Amino acid sequence: HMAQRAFPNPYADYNKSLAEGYFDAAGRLTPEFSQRLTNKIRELLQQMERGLKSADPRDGTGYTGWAGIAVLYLHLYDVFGDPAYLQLAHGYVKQSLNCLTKRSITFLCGDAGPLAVAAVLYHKMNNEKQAEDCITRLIHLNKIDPHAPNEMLYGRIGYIYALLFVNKNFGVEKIPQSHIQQICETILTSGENLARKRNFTAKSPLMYEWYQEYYVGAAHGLAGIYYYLMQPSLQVSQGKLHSLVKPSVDYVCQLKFPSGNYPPAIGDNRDLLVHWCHGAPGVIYMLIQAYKVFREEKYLCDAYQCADVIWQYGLLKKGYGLCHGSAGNAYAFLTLYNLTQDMKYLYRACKFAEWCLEYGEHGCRTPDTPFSLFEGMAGTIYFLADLLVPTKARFPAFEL
Ligand SMILES: N[C@@H](CCC(=O)N[C@@H](CS)C(=O)NCC(=O)O)C(=O)O
Ligand SMILES: [Zn+2]
Repeated sequence: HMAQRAFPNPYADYNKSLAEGYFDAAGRLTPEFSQRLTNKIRELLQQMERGLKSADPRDGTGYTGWAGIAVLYLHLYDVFGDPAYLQLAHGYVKQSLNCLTKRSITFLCGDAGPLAVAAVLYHKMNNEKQAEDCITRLIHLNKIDPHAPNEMLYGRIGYIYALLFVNKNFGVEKIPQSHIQQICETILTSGENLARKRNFTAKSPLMYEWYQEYYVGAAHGLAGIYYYLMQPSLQVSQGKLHSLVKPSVDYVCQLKFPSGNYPPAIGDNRDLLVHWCHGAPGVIYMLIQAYKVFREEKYLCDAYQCADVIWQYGLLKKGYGLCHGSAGNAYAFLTLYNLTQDMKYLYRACKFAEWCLEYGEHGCRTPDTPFSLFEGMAGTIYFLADLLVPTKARFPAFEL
């Protein structure tokens, strides 16, 4: 059924000859391909700026609204060094700070996005007072939603991402580790409790749920949570890593379909969705991180299988976005490239970029938010710009 959701891939797979046009022997993009990426970025940015004039004033979130556009412009500033991008970022940050709703704690869908992005932007503009005020508010945000879920879009790991984002960008421990530690402890406790309650324990020591489904994928599910729990940033003990997280990861691995794709939720039998939010393009992060941490070959094997699924079925009729689109899917190739140093995967990313370079010419669905970071054009632009330096590329608002 995956075939129904994707365009046939029109490209030849890797060989040293097809690859030479895109990058050299060191994996460094050619000047010509770099420029073509840059040219498309500039073109799409014009369309994005115009389109955003019609966007909902009230949505300031990273996922669909203003803070997400600021994330893009902070990135473009880092890639290109044009001060105009920093200025654009400031405008979008100010809009997002007028949109706080106090309903959610995450970087992508709650108030943490505006606050964490503003903290970093203010820091980059040497505005210490504003930066520090945003950090205070970000720290205090914890208190507004105890009993949050554990997942990326609405739950604890989405809040953690915001804290990590500030610390990374300041290059200093602005948010105390003990703040991250207490959240991590709540996540682990919650997972053990639910596994115990439902008698998953023997097969999976941890279990999580969102809107009464055992979601599997990165956005709302297990793969997202375990990817986080395996991160050195969260400082989970070796003890818990081996006794709790590893067997829970293995349980997810065993959910794999014959195709190499993953179900959206435990017991959901449809092999249909090839997205970051649901399926192989989001589960691959858990696999790659599992490999880095546990060094078991099976995780790498599964990751290769993900990449092949995505190579076959990853050019989505849904469009070019990050959450569920070709650009988000392309990031799966980059993560596997960055693990293995296998240029085959850099090549596949470049071909997905080629597809995005024909933006709007395939008859794709128009997204609900056509210009946003996660559904729309801002995210496609983000990917194109990130590809410029492949070894530093990271899926935004998610990958560490
Ligand atoms: N609002 C989305 C459309 C909805 C969508 O694609 N939702 C994702 C989850 S974030 C999904 O996997 N939907 C289920 C499906 O495609 O069958 C957009 O305009 O891009
Ligand atoms: Zn999605």
